[PDB]
Amino acid sequence: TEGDYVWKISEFYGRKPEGTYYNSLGFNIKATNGGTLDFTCSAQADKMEDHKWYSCGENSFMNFSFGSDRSGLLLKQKVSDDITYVATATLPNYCRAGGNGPKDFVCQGVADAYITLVTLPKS
Amino acid sequence: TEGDYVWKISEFYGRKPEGTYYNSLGFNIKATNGGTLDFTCSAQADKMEDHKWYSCGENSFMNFSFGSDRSGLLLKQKVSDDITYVATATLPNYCRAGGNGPKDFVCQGVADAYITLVTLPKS
Amino acid sequence: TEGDYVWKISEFYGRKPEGTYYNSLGFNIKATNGGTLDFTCSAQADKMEDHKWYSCGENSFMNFSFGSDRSGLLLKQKVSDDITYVATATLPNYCRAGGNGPKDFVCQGVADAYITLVTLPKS
Amino acid sequence: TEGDYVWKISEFYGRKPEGTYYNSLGFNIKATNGGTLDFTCSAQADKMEDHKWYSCGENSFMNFSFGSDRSGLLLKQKVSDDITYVATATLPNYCRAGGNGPKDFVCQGVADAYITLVTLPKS
Amino acid sequence: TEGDYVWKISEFYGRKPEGTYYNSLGFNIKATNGGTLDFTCSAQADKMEDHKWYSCGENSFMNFSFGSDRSGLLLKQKVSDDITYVATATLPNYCRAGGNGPKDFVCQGVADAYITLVTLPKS
Amino acid sequence: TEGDYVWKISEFYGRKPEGTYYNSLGFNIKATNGGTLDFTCSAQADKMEDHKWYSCGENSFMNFSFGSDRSGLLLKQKVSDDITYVATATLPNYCRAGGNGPKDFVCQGVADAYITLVTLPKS
Repeated sequence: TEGDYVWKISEFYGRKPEGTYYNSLGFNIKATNGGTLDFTCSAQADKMEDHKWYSCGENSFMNFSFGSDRSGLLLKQKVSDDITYVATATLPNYCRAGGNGPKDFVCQGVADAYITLVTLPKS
Repeated sequence: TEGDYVWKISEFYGRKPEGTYYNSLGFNIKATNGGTLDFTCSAQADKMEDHKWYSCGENSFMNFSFGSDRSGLLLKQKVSDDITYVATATLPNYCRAGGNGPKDFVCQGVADAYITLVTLPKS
Repeated sequence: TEGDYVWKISEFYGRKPEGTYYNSLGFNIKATNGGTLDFTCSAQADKMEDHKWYSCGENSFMNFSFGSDRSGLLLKQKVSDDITYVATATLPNYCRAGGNGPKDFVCQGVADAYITLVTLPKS
Repeated sequence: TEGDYVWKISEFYGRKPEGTYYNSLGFNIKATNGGTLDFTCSAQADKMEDHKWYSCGENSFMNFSFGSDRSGLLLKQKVSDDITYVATATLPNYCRAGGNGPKDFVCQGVADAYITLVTLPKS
Repeated sequence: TEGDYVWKISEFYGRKPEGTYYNSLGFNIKATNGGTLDFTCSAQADKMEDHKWYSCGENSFMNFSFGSDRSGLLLKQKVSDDITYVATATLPNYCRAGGNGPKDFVCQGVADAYITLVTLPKS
Repeated sequence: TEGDYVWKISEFYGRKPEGTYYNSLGFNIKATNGGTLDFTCSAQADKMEDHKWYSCGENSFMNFSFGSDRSGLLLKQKVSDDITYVATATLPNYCRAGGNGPKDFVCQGVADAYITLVTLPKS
C-alpha cells in the first residue's frame, strides 16, 4: 500500500451542529512513498451539502465532495492545465457530543484510508 | 469497512496476574457509520475461564467470550426479546511486565478489528 | 490466510423460485492448511426464512443460518456434546434467470470467504 | 465485501495488436448483493489512448478511462441527467502472444477488483 | 495489487505419495502489470524435505523452499551474479485422494498469493 | 493477522541528513500472539547503503536490509546455529523537515506492517 500515487487519508473531522448536516469537514493527506505531502484539507459552511465540490484551502488546487450517506469521499487535484488526479475513498467514523448545543456532535474518523490516484481525462 | 452493522473493536486490555489465566479483560467498541456507539466492554474475575460468557457491564445487554489460545473473541448483544446480534473477531496483542508480582503481565492489543453483526436465530 | 481452524467458503448457490425467498441454499467448505475437509453444505425448504437454523445435511452435525438482507452467514458445527464451534461470513453473490418459469432466479457467489471458528460456550 | 453500490470487476481483456497500444478493451461488471447486474463493458478504436473516455456500449450510459501505465480504471455511469456515479479500480493483468502476427499480444486480468460508486457533483 | 516487482502465485500443486512428505511440488508465477511472465515452477525428489532449496527448473535461475508446516513459501531468483531477489508467501491448500494406492494424496492451492520481491544483499 | 510467527512492524524512523541517503534507520517489532517481543531495531552510519545487512543492536541476533527505492524491508534473525527466520515487508512513510540543515529530513512510517516468518534453509 505504498507508491508514488498512493495517499494516506487520516484524521477525519466533522461538525454536525444540529446533529444532521455538517457545518465543517476536514481530513489529512499524507505521502506514502517517503514524499513530503502532509496536508490538511478543510472546508466550512452554515449548512454543507452532500455531493458538492468544496475547496480544501486557497491555493491547494484541490477539491473534495462528500456523501454523508455512506461517508464516501471524492478527491480531485489540479496539477497543471493538463493533468488532473481523482480518487475515491470511504471514511469510517463515529460521533460524540459536542456540548455547544443539545444536538451538537463531533465526528472523528476511526480508520485511515489509502487512495490511489487516477488521471481524469480532459474530455 | 463501514456500515450500520460494522463495529470497530479497539483498545484491548488484559491482566494475567500469575502470567497465565486472565483476571481482567476489556476492549472498546465504536460505531463506524457516524453513529454514536463508544463503549468499553469489560469484566473481571479471580481466574477467568476461556470460552465462557461474561457480561460487559450492567445494563450493557452484551456478553463476550474469549479464547486466549488464539486470542479469539465472541460478541453477543440483546437488542430486544426478538433480536440478538453476534460477531466473531481476532485480537492481536503482546504482553509486557506489570511489576505487581514477578510473573505479572499486562496485555495490550496491537491491532484494531472490524466485526460484522449477524442475527442469531431464536431457535 | 491459513490455519487449522480457518475454512474457505466458496461455491455459494441459492434458488429464488419466485425471485424472492430461497427454497434452496448451499456452499462448499474446504480446509486451508493441507487438511482434507471438502464438504458441501446444503439445505432446502418449501420457503426458507432468513435467520433460521438449517441442517447442512444428515449426520453432518452442522447447521447454518443465512440473512439474505446483507448476505450474512452464520455457521455452527457440533463436534461433540461438549464442543461446538461457530463462525461468520458475508457471501457476495449475484442473481440471474433460472429458466423455470419467468420469475425463477439463480444466485451464485462471486467471491470466496475465509472463516475463523471460535468455540461457543456451553451452559 | 458486499453492498448496493459495490460492484465486482472481473474478466479484464485487452488486445495490443503491435504489443503497445490497445485497440480493444473490456471487462465485466457484476452485482454483489444478490442484484442482477452482469454487464460486459467493452470498447474498440484503431489505436486507443490512455486517459480518454470510451463508451461501454450503445445505450449503456456508461464510460470508462484506462491508464495502461498503472492499470488504473476510471468508471462513469450516467443514471439520469441529474445523477452520475463514479468509481476507481486497479486491474492486475498479464500479457501473452495473441497469434495474429508476431507482435500481437493478449492481456488478461489476474485478479478481481471491487469498486465503490460515489456520486459525482453536477454543476 | 499491481507492480513491476509484484507477482501472482497460483495453481499450487503437491503430491504426498504416502500422505506425508511431498515427492513433487509446484506453482505458477504470473506478471501483474501487463508483463509477460507466466512461468510454472516445479520440482521433484524421492522424498522432499521442508526448508530446503529446490530448483524451479533447468535454466530457470530460480529456487524455492517450502514449509508444509505453515504452508510457507520462500522464493529466490538469480538475475545475475550481482543481483538476487527474494520473496515470501503463504499458500493455502487442501488435500484429497490421488488414487495411486490408498495412502496417496493430492494437494491443491485454494487461494492466490501476491508476492513482493526485494533485493537480497550480496557479500 | 495473529500467530506465533507473525510480527507487527511499527514506529518506522529514518534520517536523511542531505535529503538523500539515510544516516539512520529504525523500527519497532512486536509480538502478535500475546507474546513478549517488543523490540526496537536500529542502525546508524554516515551514509547508509541500500540492500546491505545491518545489525539491529548488539546481541539482537537480528539483521535487516532496506531498499529506499520502494521502502522495502528484509528481516533476518538467528535463533540457533540451526534455525534462522526471514521476512519481507513494505513500510509506507512520509518526510518532513528536520531543521538540522537546509535539506535535512525526518522520515516516519505512516502504516504498520505484519510479517510472517519463514525458515531459511541452511543450504
